[PDB]
This record gives sequence, structure tokens and C-alpha cells, in this order.
Amino acid sequence: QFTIPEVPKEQTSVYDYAELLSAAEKASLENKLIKYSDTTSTQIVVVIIPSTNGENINYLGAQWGEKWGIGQAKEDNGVLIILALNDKRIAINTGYGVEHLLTDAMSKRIIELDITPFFKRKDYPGGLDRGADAIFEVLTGEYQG
Repeated sequence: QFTIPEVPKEQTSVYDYAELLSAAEKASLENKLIKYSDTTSTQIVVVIIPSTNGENINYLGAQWGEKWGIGQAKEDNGVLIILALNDKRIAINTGYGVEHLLTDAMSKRIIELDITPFFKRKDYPGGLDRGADAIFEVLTGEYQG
């Protein structure tokens, strides 16, 4: 099906396989995801790949989250943001533990209203950064949409 790579030695929470981020943007986003994950008792990760190679992005993200055990040390409170850069598609995959707040509707809303407007303005790193903030808002009962 999907070829998911190995879990790297350095699990920094941001995995950029599409050469998108500057080193400083990557380090800032890693810090943000780690702090949000800590305070919300979740495991939030960002994966950027060139393409899904024709596969469904939501099913790829689910396979990726399962393979890497995202949220396994946090009672299935995993959140995976997966961007297929060349495909211009993004998905948010959630473990069973956070799905009640971060529903498919809320994840779709974050993609539509929080992330995609940055991508339309040619600000892909900015869209990922706002996506992390919007996920934190949903997890903490502060989302306004």
C-alpha cells in the first residue's frame, strides 16, 4: 500500500521529507508542537512529504500514525498533520482519545479556514504554524470557528 519510512532516531515532532522548511522554521515548529503536546497530554506531529503517489491522504495519514505509534505513550491522544506538498493536500489524523474534540468536521474546518488561506497566499510554513495553533485551540476549548 503506502511506503511509510522508519521512525528516525531523533523524534523531534516535525519530519520534512519535501525540503520545505528553513532550519529556523523547523526548530520553531518542533518547539511549538512539543509544548502544545506536553500541556494538552497529546502527541502532535507534522509530516511533510512530496506526494501521496495517488493514495488517499486521509488513509495515508492513518497508516502513518498507526505505524509510528503516534499517541501510543499518551493513551491514543495522537494528532498527525500530514502535508503532501506537490499534491497541495493536507490531512489531520486523530487517535481515538482526542477525536471527540478534534472531530472530522473540526479538522476539516482547520484545514479550510486556518491552513488553506496561508497556502493560497504562498505561505506554506505559515499555514503549518497556524494549523498547530488551531489544533491547540480546539484541544483547549479556545477555537472560535
